[PDB]
Amino acid sequence: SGFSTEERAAPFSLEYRVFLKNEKGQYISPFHDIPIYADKDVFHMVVEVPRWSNAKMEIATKDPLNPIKQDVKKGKLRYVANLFPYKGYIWNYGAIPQTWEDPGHCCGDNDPIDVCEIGSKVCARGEIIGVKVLGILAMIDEGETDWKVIAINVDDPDAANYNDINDVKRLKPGYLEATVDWFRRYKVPDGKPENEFAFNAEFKDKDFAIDIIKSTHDHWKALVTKKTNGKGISCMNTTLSESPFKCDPDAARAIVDALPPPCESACTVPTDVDKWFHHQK
Amino acid sequence: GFSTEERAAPFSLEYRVFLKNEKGQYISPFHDIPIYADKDVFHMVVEVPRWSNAKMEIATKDPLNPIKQDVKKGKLRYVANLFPYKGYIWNYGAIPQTWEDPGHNDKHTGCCGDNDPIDVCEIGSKVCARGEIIGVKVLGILAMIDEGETDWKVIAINVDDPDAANYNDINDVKRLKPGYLEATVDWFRRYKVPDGKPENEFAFNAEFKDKDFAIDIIKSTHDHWKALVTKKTNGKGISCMNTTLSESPFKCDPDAARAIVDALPPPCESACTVPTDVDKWFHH
Repeated sequence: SGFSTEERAAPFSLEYRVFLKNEKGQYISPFHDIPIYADKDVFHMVVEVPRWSNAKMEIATKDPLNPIKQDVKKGKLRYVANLFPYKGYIWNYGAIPQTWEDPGHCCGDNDPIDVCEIGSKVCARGEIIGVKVLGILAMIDEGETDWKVIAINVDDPDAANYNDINDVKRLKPGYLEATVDWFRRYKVPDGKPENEFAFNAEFKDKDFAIDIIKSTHDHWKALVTKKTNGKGISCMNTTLSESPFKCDPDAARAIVDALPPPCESACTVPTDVDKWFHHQK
Repeated sequence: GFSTEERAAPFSLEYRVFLKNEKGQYISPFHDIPIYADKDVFHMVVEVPRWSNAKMEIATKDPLNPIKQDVKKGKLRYVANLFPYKGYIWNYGAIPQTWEDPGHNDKHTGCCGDNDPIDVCEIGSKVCARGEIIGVKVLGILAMIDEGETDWKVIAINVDDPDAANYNDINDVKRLKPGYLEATVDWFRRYKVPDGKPENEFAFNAEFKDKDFAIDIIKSTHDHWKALVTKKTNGKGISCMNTTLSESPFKCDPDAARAIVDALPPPCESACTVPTDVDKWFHH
């Protein structure tokens, strides 16, 4: 185990918020307060969306304590289209904490580095896991570059057999190809055009991914130590001791409890979240 | 319209779903639902909702033919997730009052019958509930060869689906839902490969015959079913007990249906756990 969750309000409502708590029950920012490494050569990944889900959940980069909230497009909650034949998110999508794609130094998502866990277990939202990195894919998302790290849950029974991109090409054939297809097309059902890829849409190996993750971690270091412009990101955190933005545990308590309490009945998700979507090809 | 009486805990070994008509009297989904819902619209009993993994189906040999979970080798059986699909990529079910009479072969295949009602794949957007009764417009048929038997897979669409009007034959599917039929053929070809049995091949070279051919097959199976439910052909255990068919020897009064249902563990409030192995993929 390691971490726990504090949900606030009903899932899929506008005030639904997922906050992360350490072992001691103290609130923490998933974007700042979770050490990038779980053990040597194992990264923490905060899981934003479970595999085969449709809600677009993500770490609120600009809200205090960086809770996981549901993306909003024009006052209406965002869901991801079911791209035929896939059901929504075909991996556990999430972010590696303590990493920042600096929009300066576009070439910048200004979000944590986005991660695709490809193991068999479908993880829960807000669940913190360890992953061994396996590769990276360089997507250009509407004029900004958002890196997609390919990794696997270190506790998956076969995590030993996977150690670089070719093991994915080998033991789960077509997984990378469908990854590329999904990232290329996920914005087309809104009319908006396809997405491009650097390196001619090929997957770069593990060491290249780790170099990029280290780069984003240095960007994050500079960010959370006041050394580079905070550029709109809420940096409030409860653990970083060498940071100006550290705050007392009860500051986090007050920021959470000032929100609607956790709910019991679950909202009914619209029936359009079940429509397919095809392409002619 | 119709209602459901789920009995025992969902996904346990003794879980059974019975169907009730407008008045709460129980009926068999295999005998008592008219094949036609309206003119040229077929009733479909939904056995498994889209993107589910349990293999549920009408118990052809239990009394009143409830929907129960297939059991293969002492363990309740679920369907493996064929990459890139999540389980059933369509509302899978059966057309009632139809029987794939075994021993009787095919002018268009050679082999004999599923010994089930004719199997149906509904392709609308709405993901239907288990035991829910729907109306469908038939649109085509596929002929799978399963172990020396012909397994007919009818392709249809919910007649109440928001765009059900635009669909009237197989080419409308080829046009408005591209890649859907190809993935259908692939899916039926590859399941149970994660359980070792090899792939399945198809008559007509894995092609879909259009609607008139499908309706020929469906009317054929309905005639076989008539023969079954009027004792004209021996069922070999297929339960013909029913509460409405007036031309039937095996019809039984509503308190018989009451007694056969109430003789089961009552409805549940907790839920059994579906394994995380139901979430494992399977590739290539």
